[PDB]
Order: sequence, then C-alpha cells, then structure tokens
Amino acid sequence: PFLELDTNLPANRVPAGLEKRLCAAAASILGKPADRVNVTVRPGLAMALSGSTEPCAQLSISSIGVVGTAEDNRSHSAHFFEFLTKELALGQDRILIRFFPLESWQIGKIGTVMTFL
Amino acid sequence: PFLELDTNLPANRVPAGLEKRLCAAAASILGKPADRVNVTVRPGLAMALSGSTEPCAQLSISSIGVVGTAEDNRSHSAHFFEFLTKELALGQDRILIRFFPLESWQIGKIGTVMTFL
Amino acid sequence: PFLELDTNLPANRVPAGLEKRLCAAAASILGKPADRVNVTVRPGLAMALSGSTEPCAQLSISSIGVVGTAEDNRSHSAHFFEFLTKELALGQDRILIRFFPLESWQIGKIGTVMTFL
Repeated sequence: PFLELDTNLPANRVPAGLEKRLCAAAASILGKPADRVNVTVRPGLAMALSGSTEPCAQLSISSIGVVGTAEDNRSHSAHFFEFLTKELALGQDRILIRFFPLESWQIGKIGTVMTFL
Repeated sequence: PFLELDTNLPANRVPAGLEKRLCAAAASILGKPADRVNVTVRPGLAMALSGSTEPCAQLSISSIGVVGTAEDNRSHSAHFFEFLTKELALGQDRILIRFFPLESWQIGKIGTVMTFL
Repeated sequence: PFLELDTNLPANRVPAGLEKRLCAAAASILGKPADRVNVTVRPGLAMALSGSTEPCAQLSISSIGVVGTAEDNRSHSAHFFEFLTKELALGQDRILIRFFPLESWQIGKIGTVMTFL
C-alpha cells in the first residue's frame, strides 16, 4: 500500500515516529505485510479543508485489490480516522481520505514492474 | 473538490492567504459549496515545468462529476489560469493543471465513505 | 510527462540540479521532447518505504500513451531505477515507482485543455 498524508500541522506538532506507527496500522487495517507498506508525511503545508484553514490532514491510500469498493473503504475509513484523530489531535471533521486502486503493471519495483515478480 | 498546488516559489513569495482565496475561487468555478472545497499548497519545491526551472506551479483538481470532460475542463482551466497567473505573478506558460474525476466510494469522510452519507 | 519525487533525504542531500537532470533523463526514457517534461521534487519528508524509515524515494510518472502497459513500464522502470540509484545514492530496494496514464482532456495548458491544442 502507498499512504500519503498532507497536513498543515507544523512538523513539530506531528508526533515523532508517526510514519512508523501509520505504517504498522496500515498493515493491520489493510491486511498486508508491513514490509509492503509505504508512508509519506508532508507537514507544514498551507491547507484549507472543508473551507477552513484550521488544522487538518488529508490522507491518500493506494493499493491493489483492497480499496476498490464502498463497503471495504467504509471499514478502512473508520480505522484510519480512529488512528489519525488520536495521533494528530484532530476531530473527524478535520480529516479526509481518498482511496485509489492500483494494478501491478503500475508498480515499478527493483527495476521492473510487480507484474514480473 | 480537492485541489493540490505544487510550486517552486518559496513560501515567502506565495501571497498570504492564497489557500483561502483559491478555496473560494474553486467553489465558484466548479459550482460547489465552499464547505466542500479542499486546498493544499506545497511551496519551496524543486521543479521543472516544460523543461525549465523558472518559477512555475502545478495544480491538480479532483472532484465528482464536474471534471470529466474536455469541454467542462476547458472552461475550468481558463478560470483557474486567470486566478493563478494573477496571484502568483506567473505567465500562462508557467502553470499546468491536471483534472481527476473521483467517485463517492473513494472519499472517506467522518469515518465512513461518501457513498453512505 | 509529469514526474513527482518524494524523498526523506534532506534537501541538502539531494544533489543540486537533480530536477534538471531528471527532466532530461525522462525525456530520453519516455521518448518525449524535453519541453514537455515536468518534474517536481519534494525533499525532507518523513517516509517509510517497505516498512523502513531508512533513506528512500518514491517516484510517480504520469503521461499520455507511454505508461500504460507492463512491458513499457518494465523498460521505463529499469532506466529510472538506474538514474535514481546513482543520483540519490540509494539501493534499488529503497525506490518505488508508480505509473499513471493520462488522457489529453485531463491536461490544462494555456487556459484550455490539450484536447484543443
């Protein structure tokens, strides 16, 4: 999985080691081995979420197979909201997630694509 | 809508409050309520646009329903170019936009997905 | 083409002028004129790749026509891995790429969309 988190929290208000805890949480939630989970955090950005520049965060989650239905994503969303609200000290109205299915021919890994591994 | 703006302008050359003005402009252009508009600005990046590292900006716009045709996007592009050229003091050859349709099952909101709200 | 590179290398460990060399490399690899190539580098991020927070980089490549098959992307991946491993002093296990086909109606250019140019 590929997780990307943009926030207007400054880096010094994003708890140390968030990327590592998010990586482990994602592995558990999405049912994927932790050595296949990728996390990118981009703090200190200028953001409006739902029209408001109060602290907020946007999460993007991309994966093969497991983020392509409403019913799967409803479950995933609940868990990721729980994780981020606590970590970032945000209410649920200050987080949004976007889910993006991927296919193996899209993933370049060790100089080839996942199709051939 | 979800707008993401990457620029090689340093943060101190991106006018204060851009994210708020872009949020209001997007609401007007895309015909969506301002409390559904999201904007993320990432300044100070290293960028080449059309082969050149002169100041520039890349905008991504994602939304349900309204960014999926050439004729819709032609109109949207004109307006967003007008907005950004003035705000960022850029010529039109230094901005590019990418439009991405989204579906409700992709949007995690308040711990569920938009499908169920 | 639109290339986006996220890294946890600090900006002062990303060689000067990387964005320019990546732009020229991409033009050669993807067979596109260099004045149509776009590169964005976002350094100093907090990242885990394959579960690990050691230095790493994620590259996204978006283009019309040339990134939509496994066999095309296998070739592209080899070249981009070669480029980035050397530039960033990373092993191949510390880089991942994602390929995203685009269509002309998605690209806002000079106030219109590529469809009409």
